[PDB]
Amino acid sequence: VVGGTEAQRNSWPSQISLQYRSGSSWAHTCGGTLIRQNWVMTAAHCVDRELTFRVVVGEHNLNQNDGTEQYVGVQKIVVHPYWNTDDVAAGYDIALLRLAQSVTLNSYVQLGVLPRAGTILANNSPCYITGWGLTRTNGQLAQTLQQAYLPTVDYAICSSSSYWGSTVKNSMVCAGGDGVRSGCQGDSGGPLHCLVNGQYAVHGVTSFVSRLGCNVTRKPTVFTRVSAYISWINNVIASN
Ligand code: NA
Repeated sequence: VVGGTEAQRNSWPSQISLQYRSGSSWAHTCGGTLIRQNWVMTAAHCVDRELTFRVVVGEHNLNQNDGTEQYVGVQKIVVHPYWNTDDVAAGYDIALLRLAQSVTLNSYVQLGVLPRAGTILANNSPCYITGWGLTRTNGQLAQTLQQAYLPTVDYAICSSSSYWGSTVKNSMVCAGGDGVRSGCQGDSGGPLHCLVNGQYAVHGVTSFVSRLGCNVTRKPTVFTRVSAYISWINNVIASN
């Protein structure tokens, strides 16, 4: 997250860190949202590589013991069957991860609330992106979980020629684009939390930023629209 602030430890208890095994270590690669005690929602592109993945729930500082983490292996990966890694602009950038164990819920570990199917936010709706991604274009991962205020940019604006044009689809949510605050590499797969009738819900799964940079004016961060995928999500969990 570029232009973020450090999240309070218990603000976003559904955020997870998706990590891969790297030598004798683990490396953060993406975010995710805990949606059942044994299921995480992330971006399909995050699991393109044939790596050993683990999820960390209750994570705050990637580099320090928080005293709240639970570490769990990924047992099964179900990518949207329409995802094409050579075509992120087509959409379908969503995957579900079945965890090897069910995690224990507490003020640091909670299920993310998903929107009702078909919900579309009004332009300029209040949302926060969260994650440990780069804090500058071509920078480094954050140590502590970051949040940035990124209001939505509706489809009609976001798909206009000076924004993303044809690249954005109605199956996506755009947010931000102010040239200061944005998602960045390593935030992919995590949540966009939007405040609706008093409750935050996870409306987005972070998908992409511009090839030119993370915080680029009129290139808002682009997210998979969760409310387009409720039936898919429910079908995968029920059949797995
Ligand atoms: Na930690």
